Amino acid sequence: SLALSLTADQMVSALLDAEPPILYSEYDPTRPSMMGLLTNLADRELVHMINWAKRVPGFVDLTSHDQVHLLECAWLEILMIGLVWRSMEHPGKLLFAPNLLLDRNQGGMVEIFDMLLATSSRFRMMNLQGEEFVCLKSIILLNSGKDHIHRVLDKITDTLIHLMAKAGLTLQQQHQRLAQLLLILSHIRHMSNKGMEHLYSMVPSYDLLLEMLDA
Amino acid sequence: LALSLTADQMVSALLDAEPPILYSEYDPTRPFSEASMMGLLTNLADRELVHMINWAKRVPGFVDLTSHDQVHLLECAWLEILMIGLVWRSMEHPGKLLFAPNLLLDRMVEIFDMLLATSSRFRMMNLQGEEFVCLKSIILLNSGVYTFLTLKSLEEKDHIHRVLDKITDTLIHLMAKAGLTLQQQHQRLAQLLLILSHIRHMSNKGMEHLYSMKVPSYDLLLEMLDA
Ligand SMILES: CN(C)CCOc1ccc(C2=C(c3ccc(O)cc3)[C@@H]3C[C@@H](S(=O)(=O)Oc4ccc(Br)cc4)[C@H]2O3)cc1
Ligand SMILES: CN(C)CCOc1ccc(C2=C(c3ccc(O)cc3)[C@@H]3C[C@@H](S(=O)(=O)Oc4ccc(Br)cc4)[C@H]2O3)cc1
Repeated sequence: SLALSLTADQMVSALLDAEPPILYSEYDPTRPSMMGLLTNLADRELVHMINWAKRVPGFVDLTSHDQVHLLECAWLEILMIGLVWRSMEHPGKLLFAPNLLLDRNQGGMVEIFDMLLATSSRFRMMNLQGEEFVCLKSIILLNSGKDHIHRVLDKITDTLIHLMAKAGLTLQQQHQRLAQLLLILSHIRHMSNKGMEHLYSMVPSYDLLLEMLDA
Repeated sequence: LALSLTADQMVSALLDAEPPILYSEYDPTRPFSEASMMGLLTNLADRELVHMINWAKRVPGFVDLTSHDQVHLLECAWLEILMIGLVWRSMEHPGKLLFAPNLLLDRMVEIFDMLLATSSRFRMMNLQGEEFVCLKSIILLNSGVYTFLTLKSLEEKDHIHRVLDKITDTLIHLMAKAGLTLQQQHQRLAQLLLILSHIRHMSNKGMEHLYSMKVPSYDLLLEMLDA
């Protein structure tokens, strides 16, 4: 409701404020296992994601059932785009955590690793902005999982275009960049799908996410 | 040169390059079994793949790439391309999937529903044929582009993004010609491209269940391109 009256600037500021912190993996630096560190990290990241999602404009207007469905579909995509975003300044490496920086040598699992690296390289080449990044995350949340959702998605599109226009991009450059960003989301969906496979080759259930949202 | 075309030239090229609608095996044993229907769909897809290569080679910019890169794009995109074609054919048939004119099926059920929802989505958006062929070309060029390598490889990936930008210009031009406002233009462009992520999802789920007891090799795709 109120999310549909939000301006582009208000949408950006809201998403920037809802942004989760960068968490550390739990290991002792005084000491001389990887999948355990990632699992522990992803579990703590999940808690912050639920609170982030609740602060995404229009999301709370949805029924509790629809909120869970979106999170169930998007959670791995959200984690992955976050990883890719914070790894953007580290070519050839993935920054899972500030104290957990890995290259493909240490790295299902190499296939996904390379796809993650390629996305990070793509973001860096496009000079993806933080304001654009938070918009993409919100898009992933709302799109991966109907009328209200699509109105909000149109708002985020307006927000992206407004950001580009403010940055001095021409009208042609605006829709081109918009297209480039949204097409990357297809690769992110692909990575998540491949990712789920290897997670069933050893995940928050519907009830788990419902209980977290209620809290 | 694909980058020299105009929006109208691009549309005309894509429309002319459209593959034919094929028929599945005539008069199969009905009712179907799980095996017999998969046999029909497999035979149909195999014959469709032939015309897809012919189509792909006529997509502006595609033949400019090395044969190796062309195969890689097809490897990543072929199922997506088959599925969006299916979704397009099924638009005027609510609740049904038109795999072929002689194979219209109503309500692997999960993928069926995802395909129905995508078809209804295209129907609700009033997707145009001109828009459709643009989206299909985008899939071909984009689905495998994020997995390239040298200076030559840098030029290859760079060339693809330019053609992709060109198709974006073409989609926008179609929308502006239709009379849509600039706001409606950016919004509709976004809606169409977000659907491509769903098509990716259905393709991945499709690949999964295909490996589940039920894919064209590099050598096959390469040979057909050379043929
Ligand atoms: C109860 N549940 C919530 C438990 C979930 O536990 C999990 C959940 C996710 C993960 C993984 C990753 C991940 C975790 C947090 C994050 O901020 C970014 C990425 C990356 C992607 C996937 S993958 O396993 O799907 O892909 C990769 C595999 C190996 C490597 Br190296 C890189 C990626 C795997 O590595 C690991 C354990
Ligand atoms: C290249 N060759 C070596 C191998 C090709 O073999 C294949 C290739 C494709 C297919 C399938 C489909 C398909 C075929 C042609 C087409 O124009 C559109 C879709 C649909 C989607 C998938 S699915 O089996 O993954 O999804 C569905 C399942 C059931 C139903 Br009903 C509908 C979809 C399956 O049914 C089956 C066998």
